Amino acid sequence: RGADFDHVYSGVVNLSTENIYSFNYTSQPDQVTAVRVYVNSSSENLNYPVLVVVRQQKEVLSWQVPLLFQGLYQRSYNYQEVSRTLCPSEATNETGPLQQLIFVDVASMAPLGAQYKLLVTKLKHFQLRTNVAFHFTASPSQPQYFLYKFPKDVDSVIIKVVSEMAYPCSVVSVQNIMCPVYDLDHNVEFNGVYQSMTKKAAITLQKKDFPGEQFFVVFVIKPEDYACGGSFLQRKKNLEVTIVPSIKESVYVKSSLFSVFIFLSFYLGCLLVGFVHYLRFKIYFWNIITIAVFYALPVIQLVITYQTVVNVTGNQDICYYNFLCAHPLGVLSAFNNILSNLGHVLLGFLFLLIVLRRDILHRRALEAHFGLFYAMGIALMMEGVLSACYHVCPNYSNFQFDTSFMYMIAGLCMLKLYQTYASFAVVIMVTVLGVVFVWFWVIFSAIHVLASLALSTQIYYMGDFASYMLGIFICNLLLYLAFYIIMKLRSSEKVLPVPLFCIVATAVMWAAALYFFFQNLSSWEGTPAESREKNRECILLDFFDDHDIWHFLSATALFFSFLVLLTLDDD
Amino acid sequence: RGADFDHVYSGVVNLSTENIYSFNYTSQPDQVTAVRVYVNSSSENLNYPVLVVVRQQKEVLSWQVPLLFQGLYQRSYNYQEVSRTLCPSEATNETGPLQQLIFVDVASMAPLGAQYKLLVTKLKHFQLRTNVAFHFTASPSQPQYFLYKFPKDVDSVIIKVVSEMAYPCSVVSVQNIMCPVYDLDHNVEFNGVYQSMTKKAAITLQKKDFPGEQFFVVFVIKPEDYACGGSFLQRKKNLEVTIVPSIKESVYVKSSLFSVFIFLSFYLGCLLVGFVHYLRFKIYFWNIITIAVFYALPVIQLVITYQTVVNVTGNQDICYYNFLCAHPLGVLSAFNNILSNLGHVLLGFLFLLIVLRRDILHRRALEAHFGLFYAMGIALMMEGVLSACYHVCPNYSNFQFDTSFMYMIAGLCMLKLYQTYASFAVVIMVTVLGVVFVWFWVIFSAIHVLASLALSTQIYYMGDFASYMLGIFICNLLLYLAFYIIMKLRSSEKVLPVPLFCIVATAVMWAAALYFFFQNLSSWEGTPAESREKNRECILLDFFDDHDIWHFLSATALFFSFLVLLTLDDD
Ligand SMILES: *[C@@H]1O[C@H](CO)[C@@H](O[C@@H]2O[C@H](CO)[C@@H](O[C@@H]3O[C@H](CO)[C@@H](O)[C@H](O)[C@@H]3O)[C@H](O)[C@H]2NC(C)=O)[C@H](O)[C@H]1NC(C)=O
Ligand SMILES: *[C@@H]1O[C@H](CO)[C@@H](O[C@@H]2O[C@H](CO)[C@@H](O[C@@H]3O[C@H](CO)[C@@H](O)[C@H](O)[C@@H]3O)[C@H](O)[C@H]2NC(C)=O)[C@H](O)[C@H]1NC(C)=O
Ligand SMILES: *[C@@H]1O[C@H](CO)[C@@H](O[C@@H]2O[C@H](CO)[C@@H](O[C@@H]3O[C@H](CO)[C@@H](O)[C@H](O)[C@@H]3O)[C@H](O)[C@H]2NC(C)=O)[C@H](O)[C@H]1NC(C)=O
Ligand SMILES: *[C@@H]1O[C@H](CO)[C@@H](O[C@@H]2O[C@H](CO)[C@@H](O[C@@H]3O[C@H](CO)[C@@H](O)[C@H](O)[C@@H]3O)[C@H](O)[C@H]2NC(C)=O)[C@H](O)[C@H]1NC(C)=O
Ligand SMILES: *[C@@H]1O[C@H](CO)[C@@H](O[C@@H]2O[C@H](CO)[C@@H](O)[C@H](O)[C@H]2NC(C)=O)[C@H](O)[C@H]1NC(C)=O
Ligand SMILES: *[C@@H]1O[C@H](CO)[C@@H](O[C@@H]2O[C@H](CO)[C@@H](O)[C@H](O)[C@H]2NC(C)=O)[C@H](O)[C@H]1NC(C)=O
Ligand SMILES: *[C@@H]1O[C@H](CO)[C@@H](O[C@@H]2O[C@H](CO)[C@@H](O)[C@H](O)[C@H]2NC(C)=O)[C@H](O)[C@H]1NC(C)=O
Ligand SMILES: *[C@@H]1O[C@H](CO)[C@@H](O[C@@H]2O[C@H](CO)[C@@H](O)[C@H](O)[C@H]2NC(C)=O)[C@H](O)[C@H]1NC(C)=O
Ligand SMILES: [Zn+2]
Ligand SMILES: [Zn+2]
Repeated sequence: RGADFDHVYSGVVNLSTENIYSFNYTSQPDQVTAVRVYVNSSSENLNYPVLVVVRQQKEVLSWQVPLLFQGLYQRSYNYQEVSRTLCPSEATNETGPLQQLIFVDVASMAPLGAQYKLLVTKLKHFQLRTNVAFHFTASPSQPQYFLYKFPKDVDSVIIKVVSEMAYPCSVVSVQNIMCPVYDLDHNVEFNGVYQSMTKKAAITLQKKDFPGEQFFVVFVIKPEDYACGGSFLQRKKNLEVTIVPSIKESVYVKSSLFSVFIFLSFYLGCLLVGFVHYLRFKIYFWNIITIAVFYALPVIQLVITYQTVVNVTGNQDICYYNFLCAHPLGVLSAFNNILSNLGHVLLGFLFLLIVLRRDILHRRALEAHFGLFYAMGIALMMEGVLSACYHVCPNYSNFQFDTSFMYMIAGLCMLKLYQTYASFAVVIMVTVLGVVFVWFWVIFSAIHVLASLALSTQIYYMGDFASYMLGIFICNLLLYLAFYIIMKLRSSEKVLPVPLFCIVATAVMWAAALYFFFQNLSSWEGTPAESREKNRECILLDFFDDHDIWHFLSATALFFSFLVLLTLDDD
Repeated sequence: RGADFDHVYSGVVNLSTENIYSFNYTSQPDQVTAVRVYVNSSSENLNYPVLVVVRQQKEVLSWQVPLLFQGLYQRSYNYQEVSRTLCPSEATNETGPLQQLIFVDVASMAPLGAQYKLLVTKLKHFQLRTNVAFHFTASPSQPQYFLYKFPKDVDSVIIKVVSEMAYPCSVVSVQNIMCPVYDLDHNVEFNGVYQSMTKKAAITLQKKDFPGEQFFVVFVIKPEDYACGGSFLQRKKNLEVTIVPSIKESVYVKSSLFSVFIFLSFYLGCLLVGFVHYLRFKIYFWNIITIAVFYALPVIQLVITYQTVVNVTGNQDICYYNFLCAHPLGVLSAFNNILSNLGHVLLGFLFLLIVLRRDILHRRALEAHFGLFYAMGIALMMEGVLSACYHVCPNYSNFQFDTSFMYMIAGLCMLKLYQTYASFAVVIMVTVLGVVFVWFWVIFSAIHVLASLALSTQIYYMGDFASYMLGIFICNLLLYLAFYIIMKLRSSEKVLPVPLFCIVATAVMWAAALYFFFQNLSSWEGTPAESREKNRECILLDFFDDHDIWHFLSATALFFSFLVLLTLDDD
């Protein structure tokens, strides 16, 4: 039967009859066209569904209406409206216009008869445009996919998908041109890069991965929200896809020089105040760096295999990146998260150089206190190193390594103190019970405030859970630095200007750094799709987000606070 | 057109014609029947394939002949013979016999005509039997699957699949009864437990996971061997599946008592030789166990998430178990690999008790050497602990943690020695270059023999890469123990019988343990399917394989060698 596009054909089919519709159209040698088939079925006899077969020249598609989805815990769903977009065949200049035939066979084995409505339309918005937002609606029975063609100048693009509602849970996938196109829930993650989303998604692609310099962007809606962060007629989802070009290679070399020349200006400070003085005229140390080298050896090998699993598969749900500001460089998918830790490592070498100069000049004056300062600058290096391997592929498992090492350092430091205790030990053991799981949480914060009071009093007599350590790192040291400002003012002592600049710089840097610490852009505490809802763009030279600025400012704030403790003893 | 089973129908189809065959049969209320459809296509015009649609009452299947597979690096394959087994509908006593209809629509859009051969048979060997080997042949275009029904007494089964040839690479999957059955390469790993095999495979199932107490065993042949350990008309594979019942709960409690009462008999030895004597009438220590606790904290959390990823998915290719002797217990998939390390931990507590008794009696005699012996017994505990967390889910990543810690211990021990060197340092750095990659390998073994000679000479003056450390652990200590046997014999010294029994027990235990060490049953150095080829059955009470016996004997051999070093100084 000859049939026309954009016309709703209705009919009744049963065991003896079988309706066959023939659709005839042509494809232009430059324009690319796609055909979408809509089938309805008002008959709710689930034992006798409507079987629809779509035949092309090189492909056959088949589905049953109403669609059935087997949910978890013995749940089933029906979908009376099923839609599908056929795989387009692109005509070139070498072939000219191409005539194409589509046969749509609608049949059923019902004894009485099943009603159905068939509508076949052409898609006028199949091809996506650069920097143009496109709005569309998808459904678990009605998947959608579109085509993007790479321009000649553009070498890498970012696909930004944004939705205003969290549910239903969706899947965005990028696939090749060659038919078939896997747009069903059981084969969408078979090949190509894919992501899971609730509100936001971001996929970064390169031109060299696709031989035709084009790809399909497949949008599949899941029938249940168990894979995302949730549970449980139609689950219609409104989406908005925008494809933007990535930054050029000049932004890479401009931001790399900013991350070096800022912290090399700190090296100019020591060589400038060392010129003022010209114008004014071990085994236990080596023991703490073999532990750090042998601790850091498996965690580099752990996250390298995490990165290569992501690269050779399409599973971008393993690493918890900030995908809106993840700029790749070769194997690394987020080079900006590694580059901002370079200044954190380097600045510790300046502090180790400063305490070396103080130790040699004290030993030279001895011819005519400095031990833990070496370990304080060593921990500045290794945490910047461990943050770099954490940011190769951030995950729930990798966070239990870069913080546990620092906890171990604190433990060994207490042993040295004891050489010249239980309330701090329950604190380490209460927080691992919260990993397992009203009575627990009222003492979870009660012992943390008591231990914060039990750190400040012992220093006074000597005169996530990592954020809770960082909570007391700001709170107790603010009073601990302020204890000798009022003690030296009351006694016969004066504050030199060189500590005075370092005290006021430590206060303003920790005020600025703690603001950027609370701007969480990702979280492994929930599902990977829930982590993507908090992603944000780059706010520094289109290369650094809020968390990468925190890596810069906490490097300065740790350095200036450590320089305060080296000073204030010149009287 | 009415058609009969077991008859090869041939025909020519083109654009105008479309052959439709109707197949009519009945299903018995106790016997379960399955229908297999074979389609050939001798026409090699790839632009106009033969499109076959199989319609049932509740399901529609469609495929094109010849089948096309898109390989890696732009490779394509054709398959002129395509076979498929339709999803069976089981008739019960409540429904009686059921009449069923199958329509097979064969069509093509070729202008001239395409030849095809259709054959539809019933399967007389669809249901599998317990403890009965079944032989069958599969192909990438001809997947096969069978049905197993759980007996009332059996609560858990093991599916043992064995093939005589490594290639082609195959996939074995276990799925639910409910249609559709995913037997294609793009959806076989969508749900249910699946495994990848080349020669052997073993899937362990429980009755409580399947609500119908039955399952489908799907066999899918991959078109390429890149997922397995290899590369690159038909790729026919001969397989053999046997379903065996698992061991009862009595074997669990019998083998658990064997692992305890053997090593508790070692505790009876100290309480027996302590009765003979009745008838004859710190801070640095605490520093080494906080490093071990903080090192062991993330690796338990690393492998627990590895186990839960395996459990909630079907991916059994992550953990490198010995699947022929992997006995689950709750969350753990291989409980026998955890249980054999219990005696390795416990036996170290006896050695720590022995050196405590020697230290107290020496201190009591002081009123009227023992430091590293505490650390030697501590490393006996922690390596048995670290082998247990390694065997929760063995992997390439987890091996770089349980060996690196021991390497770190050796490093810190050298610091104590230095307190009272470069050739040992290149050895640690050469072996990590072999992870990256003729000139390298001739010095890889040359520096290892030289360093083995450079360990023995320094002790003489005081009077995988983990297997290479274990290579010198046997070789250098054999001469190092033999150095004072000939020295005491030449000088005026006699060997007491209590060391003498311990020397001859150390030699026979290390001879027995090294035999079981070289029986490798798994290897993460290759693909997961290549690791499964070396799996073996349990050789000790149907609960312990060769590697679990190695955990028993090396625990005794380390204990008796450590007891030798405590003795031989009574003169
Ligand atoms: C496939 O064939 C078509 C048909 O010739 C090609 O389209 C043609 O492309 C050229 C190159 O850009 C166009 O010439 C340009 O025309 C504009 C005015 O439209 C003029 O301002 C430029 O200076 C230039 O001369 C040409 O107009 C265009 N033809 C049509 C009908 O639009 C197409 O490029 C071919 N594609 C491939 C991949 O070979
Ligand atoms: C299959 O059944 C569905 C659901 O009954 C049909 O979708 C419905 O289509 C009509 C006409 O396209 C929509 O009516 C229009 O709605 C808009 C927005 O409310 C309104 O501005 C218009 O004046 C008009 O009333 C209707 O909303 C829509 N229903 C839903 C739930 O989306 C569909 O057309 C049927 N046929 C096929 C081939 O899918
Ligand atoms: C579905 O209906 C069939 C038909 O009745 C049931 O098969 C029947 O099962 C009973 C129970 O085992 C059989 O009785 C046994 O017969 C053997 C001799 O064959 C005798 O030695 C035993 O002592 C016992 O009496 C009965 O023979 C068998 N009928 C036939 C025709 O084989 C079947 O159990 C029903 N299934 C369900 C799930 O209800
Ligand atoms: C589609 O084409 C294939 C391949 O041409 C056909 O398979 C062939 O089937 C014949 C008859 O079943 C087999 O011949 C028999 O071979 C055995 C073992 O060599 C021999 O003992 C017998 O005397 C007989 O000659 C033939 O081996 C087999 N070819 C292959 C490669 O397996 C198939 O029958 C065709 N039709 C369908 C519906 O699949
Ligand atoms: C449903 O099946 C019935 C028979 O099972 C068929 O009804 C026929 O409809 C055609 C025209 O639509 C006429 O020949 C008669 O009204 C019916 N013939 C017979 C022999 O029953 C038909 O296949 C289906 N009915 C529909 C679509 O209305
Ligand atoms: C699809 O429609 C086109 C018309 O748009 C048909 O093309 C016609 O074909 C006949 C015979 O081949 C010619 O005599 C006409 O001149 C063609 N029309 C045009 C506008 O070129 C085409 O045949 C149709 N497809 C099928 C399968 O019938
Ligand atoms: C291939 O297509 C041709 C037409 O394109 C058809 O050949 C017809 O075959 C039938 C019987 O097989 C007879 O009516 C004539 O021999 C042909 N008729 C016409 C109008 O050409 C047929 O569809 C196919 N040929 C086969 C299967 O042999
Ligand atoms: C499939 O075959 C069976 C026979 O094995 C057909 O059953 C017959 O149905 C007619 C009318 O319904 C009865 O008069 C006969 O007595 C039945 N035969 C038997 C042996 O019971 C059945 O109709 C066939 N299916 C179809 C769709 O025609
Ligand atoms: Zn960070
Ligand atoms: Zn082991």
